[PDB]
Amino acid sequence: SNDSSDPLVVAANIIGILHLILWILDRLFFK
Amino acid sequence: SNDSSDPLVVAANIIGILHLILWILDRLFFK
Amino acid sequence: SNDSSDPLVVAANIIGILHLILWILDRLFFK
Amino acid sequence: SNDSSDPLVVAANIIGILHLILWILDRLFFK
Ligand SMILES: Brc1ccc(C[NH2+][C@]23C[C@H]4C[C@H](C[C@H](C4)C2)C3)s1
Repeated sequence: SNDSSDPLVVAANIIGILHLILWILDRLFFK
Repeated sequence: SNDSSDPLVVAANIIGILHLILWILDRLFFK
Repeated sequence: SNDSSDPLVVAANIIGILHLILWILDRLFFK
Repeated sequence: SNDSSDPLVVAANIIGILHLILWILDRLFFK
């Protein structure tokens, strides 16, 4: 209902960090 | 025509998830 | 000078795709 | 206090490039 800020923008940011957590661990575990 | 929200922002978010789907599968298939 | 849209948002989107091009090729060349 | 632009958007952009720096080096060091 709030057009001030769509959840897509916020979700995109959250996903970015989330991926880093998984990607970061993958690097540590495997090269 | 609508300057309220550019497609670039929306597309960027979609791409993020899209990449995760491919990247996620790659990890499962190969380390 | 234009506060309508910052270049950071546009650049971020461009970078996303750009990375995919390099990342995509890397997968094809190496698993 | 400034609703003109949230730090999440700016941070997201910074993270994108930051990840590339680490990801780019990883590729150079290891395939
Ligand atoms: Br327009 C816009 C607003 C916020 C955006 C963040 N998008 C990305 C897309 C992919 C590259 C980087 C980091 C992750 C994944 C999020 C930027 S793009």
